[PDB]
Amino acid sequence: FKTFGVPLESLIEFEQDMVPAIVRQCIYVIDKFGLDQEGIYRKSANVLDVSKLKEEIDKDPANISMILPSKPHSDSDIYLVGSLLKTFFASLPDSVLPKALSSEIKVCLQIEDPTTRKNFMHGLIYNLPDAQYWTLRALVFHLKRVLAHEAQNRMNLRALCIIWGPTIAPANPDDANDVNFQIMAMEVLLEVSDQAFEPELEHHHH
Repeated sequence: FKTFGVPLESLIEFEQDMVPAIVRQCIYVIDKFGLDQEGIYRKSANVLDVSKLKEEIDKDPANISMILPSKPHSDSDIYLVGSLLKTFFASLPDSVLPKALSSEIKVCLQIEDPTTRKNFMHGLIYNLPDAQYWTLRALVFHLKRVLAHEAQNRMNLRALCIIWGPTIAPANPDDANDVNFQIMAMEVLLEVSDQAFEPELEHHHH
């Protein structure tokens, strides 16, 4: 049972919440230990450390336990988990925003009116199948938390879209080398997330 390089659909049969265990785990680690870490996601962990952890998880899905930072934790273990999460999305056979949405994404990106643009993207998001919908929701909420902590992590919106856009969004169908298409798709996605996805549940009853 492999984790990386397989369709997102095939991973969520185990999960009642429809987000793969590896994605939940990595986000938990960065949420708890990494939101204030300078250069989180901008820092590329050692490719050999990403590979070792990747391969261990592919051998046994129970090895997502290894993603939790062993005590005492180090900066580089946290960087590693960020790079691992990015590699997960990059290794998916299809983009989490599917290639088939390219044309409708192109249409979306020409719309000058912001309200029209976000409602348009909402429609695209609402129509995603479950696996993509719930997984994209978890990742987008996480990335917005990262942005909320910019004063410490020094990640601006555009840097975050350079890092994540080519991983999440499909390429320009009319131009394979245009990096701005995926970057802009990522910005519109972040902008719309407040209205496109239901909020995470609130845990305070004191």
